[PDB]
Amino acid sequence: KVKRDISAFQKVIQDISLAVNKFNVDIERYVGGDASHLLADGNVLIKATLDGVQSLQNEPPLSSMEALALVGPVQDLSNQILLAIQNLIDKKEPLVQAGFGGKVENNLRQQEEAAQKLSELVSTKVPHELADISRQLSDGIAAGIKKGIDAFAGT
Amino acid sequence: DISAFQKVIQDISLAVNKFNVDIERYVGGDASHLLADGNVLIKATLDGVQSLQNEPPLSSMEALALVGPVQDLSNQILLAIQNLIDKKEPLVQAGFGGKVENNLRQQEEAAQKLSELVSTKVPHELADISRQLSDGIAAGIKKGIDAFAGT
Amino acid sequence: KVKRDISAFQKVIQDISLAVNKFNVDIERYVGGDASHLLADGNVLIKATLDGVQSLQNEPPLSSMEALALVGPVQDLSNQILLAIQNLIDKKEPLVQAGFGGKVENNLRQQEEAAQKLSELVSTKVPHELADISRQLSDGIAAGIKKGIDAFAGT
Amino acid sequence: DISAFQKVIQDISLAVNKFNVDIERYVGGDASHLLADGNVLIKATLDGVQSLQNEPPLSSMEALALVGPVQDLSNQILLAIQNLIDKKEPLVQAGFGGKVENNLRQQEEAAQKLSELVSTKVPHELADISRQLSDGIAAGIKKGIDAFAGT
Ligand SMILES: CCCCC/C=C\C/C=C\C/C=C\C/C=C\CCCC(=O)O
Ligand SMILES: CCCCC/C=C\C/C=C\C/C=C\C/C=C\CCCC(=O)O
Ligand SMILES: CCCCC/C=C\C/C=C\C/C=C\C/C=C\CCCC(=O)O
Ligand SMILES: CCCCC/C=C\C/C=C\C/C=C\C/C=C\CCCC(=O)O
Ligand SMILES: CCCCC/C=C\C/C=C\C/C=C\C/C=C\CCCC(=O)O
Ligand SMILES: CCCCC/C=C\C/C=C\C/C=C\C/C=C\CCCC(=O)O
Ligand SMILES: CCCCC/C=C\C/C=C\C/C=C\C/C=C\CCCC(=O)O
Ligand SMILES: CCCCC/C=C\C/C=C\C/C=C\C/C=C\CCCC(=O)O
Repeated sequence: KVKRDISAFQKVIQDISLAVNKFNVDIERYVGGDASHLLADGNVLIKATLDGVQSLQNEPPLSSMEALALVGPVQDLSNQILLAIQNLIDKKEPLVQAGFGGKVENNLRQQEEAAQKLSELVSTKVPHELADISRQLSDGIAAGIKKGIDAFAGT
Repeated sequence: DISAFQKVIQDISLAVNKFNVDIERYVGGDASHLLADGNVLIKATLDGVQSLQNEPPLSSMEALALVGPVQDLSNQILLAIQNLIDKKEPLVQAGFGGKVENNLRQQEEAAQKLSELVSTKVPHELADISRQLSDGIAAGIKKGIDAFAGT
Repeated sequence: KVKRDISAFQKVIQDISLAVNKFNVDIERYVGGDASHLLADGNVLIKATLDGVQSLQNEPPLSSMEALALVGPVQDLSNQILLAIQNLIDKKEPLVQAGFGGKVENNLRQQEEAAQKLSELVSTKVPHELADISRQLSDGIAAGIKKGIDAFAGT
Repeated sequence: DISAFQKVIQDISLAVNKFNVDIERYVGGDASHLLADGNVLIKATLDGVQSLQNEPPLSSMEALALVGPVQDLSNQILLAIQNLIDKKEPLVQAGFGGKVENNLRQQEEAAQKLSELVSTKVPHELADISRQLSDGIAAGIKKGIDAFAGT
């Protein structure tokens, strides 16, 4: 316990990664029909994201060293989120034909709202020396979610 | 066809009643299962928002057919909130007071989204009673938030 | 605009200082009788304190340089709060005789609660290199408020 | 002697009514005076908690004497909350949405302290109605919080 125990931050990353990866597996396996289980995966992901905001609210700021140590796990999580979004977009045809396009749209709008809250929280923990890269990562994920929102809009 | 509304009500009822089963028999110790039950309930609530968002408003006949199930669900939610408050002592002793507070804040936000959406779907003849039931739930959640605050 | 604009933090300090100083002047001028105006001064101080929590919630962390620059204004504010508390305690006799001892006690308990919330907020903004001195300043103010609570307890 | 209760009611009524005067005639522009009005109202509310904390419970006859003034005050608070919501557009255009949201969160916390205290003072014969009025105010504050969230 000499150093910081930044395990709170690592746990949030892992919890979100677990939710993303379950969604991703299910979206890749999906080849048509009822998509309720995908919406439910999305809602476990929203819960993980909002759990993060609450878990980390009262944490002290990250040092440069502490934040640097999280750059790897955060870039990995970005990569995973962006891939999951692409795999979702890839399944637009079966999803829309099954009558789930709107519902997916609506889930994505809730993902966007939750991601924005978590990004905002993160910006209150990162030291200035990592503020630009952290914002870049957050913007990438926001742009990915918007791509998904745009793909399912009007369906 | 109003099966979308009946499915939401049933899914939330499943989750509320499972929570009531577990909280009534909880006397102390680890409460992770109770938080999980609350998570399922938030997910059901959000699934409801996503499901009903683009449904057109209910006719007086369609809404009337939902009155029984809705009123029962209201009563079950009010019971869940009171049961939770009743178990504050063991939950706080177990170190779960802050977790319960945080989960209730998420319940409050999800419920508010669903309530606002419901108010757009109900016909005027049932608007005042629907609002009364929604307000009771919202106020009850807040009373739970008050009970666990600072723990 | 090149540097941080830490004016949000300075405004909170000034707003609290304004409320403290009005209370202090009124407590020193008080020599008996109705003390409702003192309770009202205390409640302007509670508002300033809670306004601070809300104003600063979404700020990014302070750098070492930024936090260092606030050490002076924060020590001055501590000095002012501790003095006000002493001047309040000094007036215990007329306050108690006027029937205001409980009410002062209750006001102080609300000051304590609000100061705890603000201290907690401050701990989420200070970088580690100033975390011990910031905690020491916060503890000093808490100990002062407790001295006042103890003086008016049971009255 | 229940003058302490009458003074609290009058002080909160002064503040609520001043706010109603100002919000009803507000059509846009700087809203700093409206926030000041809200600040006075929070101070009055907290002054009430501090004042009544140690007063013993009300007899049925003492509480009955407060029913008129309390019910009027309830109605004025519900009006203030609706009036505020009605002026969301000019308040948000003026750049005051977040300030209003933050002030309402403080109103909510102050009101919850005072409501909890009141519930300890009211005799049983008026407990259910007192709680109903308190819940309506709490839920109304929350509806204002919802209206200004994210602005
Ligand atoms: C089936 C319905 C759709 C399922 C959802 C589809 C894909 C996953 C979507 C979005 C990713 C959501 C949340 C990512 C969470 C946190 C990163 C942002 C926080 C930050 O930047 O700090
Ligand atoms: C590269 C910055 C270094 C660490 C960032 C700090 C904290 C993040 C740790 C936990 C928060 C949980 C998930 C992060 C969500 C999305 C990626 C972060 C995007 C951002 O950066 O907003
Ligand atoms: C560990 C915490 C778990 C506590 C869970 C117990 C109760 C949760 C309380 C309320 C949420 C229940 C249902 C939400 C669904 C409908 C109400 C909103 C719709 C409306 O009103 O129109
Ligand atoms: C008793 C009058 C209300 C009947 C209106 C009929 C149907 C409402 C439609 C859907 C309800 C769906 C989810 C919310 C379920 C229960 C919470 C109380 C509902 C409310 O009331 O918000
Ligand atoms: C001494 C380190 C620098 C601290 C600066 C950070 C935040 C202070 C600025 C604004 C907050 C407003 C008032 C602070 C109140 C009491 C002194 C700070 C106590 C602490 O230290 O908790
Ligand atoms: C009738 C009673 C009048 C009040 C008595 C006098 C003073 C109240 C004392 C303290 C409350 C004032 C300020 C708290 C502000 C900053 C400290 C934040 C805690 C921290 O950052 O560490
Ligand atoms: C009709 C309710 C019976 C009146 C109870 C008698 C006295 C109330 C006690 C204290 C009054 C002081 C402050 C609160 C004032 C108004 C809000 C509604 C309160 C309520 O409704 O409690
Ligand atoms: C700019 C924001 C200003 C908004 C102000 C408008 C309305 C504020 C609403 C409610 C607070 C008013 C009074 C609190 C009094 C009584 C409730 C507690 C006692 C009880 O219930 O028993």
